[PDB]
Amino acid sequence: AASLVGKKIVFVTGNAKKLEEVVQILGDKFPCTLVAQKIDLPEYQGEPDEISIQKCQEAVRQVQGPVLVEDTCLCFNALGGLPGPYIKWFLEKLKPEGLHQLLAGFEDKSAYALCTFALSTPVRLFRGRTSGRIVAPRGCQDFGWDPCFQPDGYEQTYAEMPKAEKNAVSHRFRALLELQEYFG
Amino acid sequence: SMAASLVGKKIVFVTGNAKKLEEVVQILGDKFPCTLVAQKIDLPEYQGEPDEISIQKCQEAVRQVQGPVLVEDTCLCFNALGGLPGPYIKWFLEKLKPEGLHQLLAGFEDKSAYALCTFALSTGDPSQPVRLFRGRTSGRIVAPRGCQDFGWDPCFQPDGYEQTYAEMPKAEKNAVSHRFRALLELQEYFGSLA
Ligand SMILES: O=P(O)(O)OP(=O)(O)OP(=O)(O)OC[C@H]1O[C@@H](n2cnc3c(O)ncnc32)[C@H](O)[C@@H]1O
Ligand SMILES: O=P(O)(O)OP(=O)(O)OP(=O)(O)OC[C@H]1O[C@@H](n2cnc3c(O)ncnc32)[C@H](O)[C@@H]1O
Ligand SMILES: [Mg+2]
Ligand SMILES: [Mg+2]
Repeated sequence: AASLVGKKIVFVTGNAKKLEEVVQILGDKFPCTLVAQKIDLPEYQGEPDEISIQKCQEAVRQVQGPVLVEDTCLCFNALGGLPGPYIKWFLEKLKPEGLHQLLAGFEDKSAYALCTFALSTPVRLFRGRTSGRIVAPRGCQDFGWDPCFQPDGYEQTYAEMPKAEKNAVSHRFRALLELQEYFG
Repeated sequence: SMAASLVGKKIVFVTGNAKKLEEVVQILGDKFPCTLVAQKIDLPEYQGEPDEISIQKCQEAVRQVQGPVLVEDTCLCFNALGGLPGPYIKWFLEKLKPEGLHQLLAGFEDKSAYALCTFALSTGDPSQPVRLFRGRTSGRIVAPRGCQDFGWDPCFQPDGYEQTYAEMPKAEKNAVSHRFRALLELQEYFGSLA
């Protein structure tokens, strides 16, 4: 915790859009300095905690310096929290349009979006979560499942929202707030 | 090649799934030139393609057991969903049950599906390669029929048959299953020899 002050932290992720968000959802005065190195890291099957812990332990082996990773899950309550940690693949095969069709046989259109950051130099996690409902796609297409996730309290999806608004209310925000709050 | 090295020897089928073991032992009769010893370890599986998952699972089994080793992974793949849930079928069965796995295709017209079963065999030496053996049955996902004995069987009706895996007597399932097709490749491999 205190050890990482003013240090360099290699943030490892291939995803340009999430990195771009993570830079923006903080700034001066985040104590450390981040450095993006794109590496396509291989994730395990199971629970987001276990996955994130292991994903981080994998990054440690390859970078060896101080390191940070993250995982995002889109979890449908109708489907016991699935696709959850496998969302990436469902998005690859179905796209947002299809993700809505996936719940066509269920009344419960509700869901939640989970974001789990993992840190190393004993691994520590920082979790953020937003509840909502899965709808027919509305808005821009340039970032994953945003078009079909309508968060609770709002009449527009994450894709429709101006990035500024999303960055204030999102699952990522919730997690990043833990990360920042941990230092000071 | 490794066929020669493993013939007559002990191979450890490392799996946590007993029903799956029960079917392997009833498919391979007294007709197998090697001896199977089940050892229950529940192994972690990577995300990705079926082959690379199988390979890696084996290599993990190799680390924990040290002798010759056999592992396997089963997939249930819906064509409407581009081969999903596929290798992550466990977790969908676990949450949705067969009734739910049907409902999953409710808004999709295409009910066609296939089950893929991959076996992965290693000698024990981690440096030389893992040999793979697939089999795949085709069918469609239907409203659950039969009896909840084994996993997703009630909702899978194979092509050319009018009843589901669960409705079939276990003897008929073992004559036509994805796992039978894969163990055929394993028995093809051995029995190229004498
Ligand atoms: O580079 P890494 O860090 O490994 O990230 P990834 O691309 O593999 O992505 P994940 O493992 O976190 O899986 C989440 C999927 O959901 C998408 N995603 C993640 N966060 C999102 C957000 O806030 N809004 C929309 N889509 C998001 C992203 O495109 C991925 O396909
Ligand atoms: O991998 P191991 O350690 O052997 O045990 P497992 O239960 O994790 O096995 P899988 O990875 O193949 O998971 C596939 C899921 O589908 C089920 N399954 C596997 N073969 C099946 C079959 O032939 N008929 C019905 N269900 C099956 C099984 O119970 C799992 O829930
Ligand atoms: Mg990822
Ligand atoms: Mg398994």
